[PDB]
Amino acid sequence: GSTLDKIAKNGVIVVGHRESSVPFSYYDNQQKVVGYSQDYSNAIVEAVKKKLNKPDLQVKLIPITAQNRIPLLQNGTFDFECGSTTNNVERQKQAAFSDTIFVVGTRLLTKKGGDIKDFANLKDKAVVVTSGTTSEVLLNKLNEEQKMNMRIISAKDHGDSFRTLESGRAVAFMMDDVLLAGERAKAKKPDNWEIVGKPQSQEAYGCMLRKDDPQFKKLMDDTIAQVQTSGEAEKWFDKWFKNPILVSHNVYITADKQKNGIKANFKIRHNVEDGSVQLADHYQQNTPIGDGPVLLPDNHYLSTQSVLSKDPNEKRDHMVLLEFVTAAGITLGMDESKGEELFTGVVPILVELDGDVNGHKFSVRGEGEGDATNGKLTLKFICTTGKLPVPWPTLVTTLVQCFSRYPDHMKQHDFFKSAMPEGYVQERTISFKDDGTYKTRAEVKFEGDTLVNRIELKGIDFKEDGNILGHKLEYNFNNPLNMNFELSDEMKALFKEPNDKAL
Repeated sequence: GSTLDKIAKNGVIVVGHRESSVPFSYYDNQQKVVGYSQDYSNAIVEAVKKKLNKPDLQVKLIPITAQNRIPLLQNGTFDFECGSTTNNVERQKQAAFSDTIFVVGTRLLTKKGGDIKDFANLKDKAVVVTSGTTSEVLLNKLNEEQKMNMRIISAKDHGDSFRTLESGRAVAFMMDDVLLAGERAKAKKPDNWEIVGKPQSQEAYGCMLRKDDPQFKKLMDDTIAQVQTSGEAEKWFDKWFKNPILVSHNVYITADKQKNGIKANFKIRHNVEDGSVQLADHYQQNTPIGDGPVLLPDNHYLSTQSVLSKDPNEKRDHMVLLEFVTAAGITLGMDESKGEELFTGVVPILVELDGDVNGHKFSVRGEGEGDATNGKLTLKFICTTGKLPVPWPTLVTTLVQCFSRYPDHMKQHDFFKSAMPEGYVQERTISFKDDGTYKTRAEVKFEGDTLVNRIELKGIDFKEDGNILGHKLEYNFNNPLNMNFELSDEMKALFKEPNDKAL
């Protein structure tokens, strides 16, 4: 048959999407799947509705990784994906690729004051690469052919590879140039990094679909070709690759079978009013309060973003917070509670915090609602002791992760809801770089119908003239990213003449 036959039969089109392929397919500030490649997916979805003449077609999404994107495509769990999947002949034995939507070149990322100008300069030096990529093959081929005596480091992913370069453990990072810029956009100081070298190869990114389906491929190729030749694709490029984009935070969770709980590690980069960044290092552990059984999860992360605003009719020191959380990082298809039912509806929230920072005592109270079904939070906090001695953004992470939306395939990894209604104890250590430290102990539990979060906070060794006690932090909670990636001549030529050839 054909994918269009199955779509018209079931009345649904299932779209596969990456979870953290910035800026091709990723979660934005509201946990919505956006990106340059996701713009092609929307156009393809609209073209399917017109081809089949079914304007009421349902559109459902599914998160995919490089692990399960081919098996789940082959058994029909989803119909197509538009992200950064590279077109090659090996994958063409397993599936099909649409017209190319992005062309890259394998180059080098290096520090701006070094000696790395081209690939020949890598001789006798340590070069980092991401395992499994074509760059690892090309870099090894160049090392063996030219006898370069290179110490090649193969890291787990691109973030690991860049942090190898950022820390100085390698002199250059070789990968597709657009992914080098993506890792540069998330750097401590993106201004320090430079893309150099002549491309060792060209790689083509294409939307993937099932093999031996010319009907569905023709529709995707026709939709992609029209978007590119008409100039709509260049406008998408400038919006995503030459303009600021909003990205979610990631809270990585690991199990802790010793204490029947979990641990968490993440960093928050508070913006300073002078343009600099105040780093906040979060170390977290959660222990169940009751003796019953709780869910112990595999390694996964929470995609979180919070919007900070002000009540214009509130005279007290306050913070209005909207939060959007989703769980991610667990491969659907390759993965072997009572409190979950307590969050099926909208749950009232009460937050009470007693704080002590360098002797400055204060208290904060918060009300609102939690929607775990949609992974949504809305809360208004008020400093009941008068003025807040610390900036409001420093207290955001301290002031109820049981309201995160765990998708249906991840529900067995939800420790937070599983510890309810007895709840859990949340202890944190927040190390502000070149400043003081927060020490937090919180009890999160159900008091009646209300989710309650009582916190005791102690802050020590803070500079009275620092970014915290001096109120030098901006009233926001995001770090806008800019790829600063120009439209290459290959991308211009591709938009003029769309094709689906592997490179």
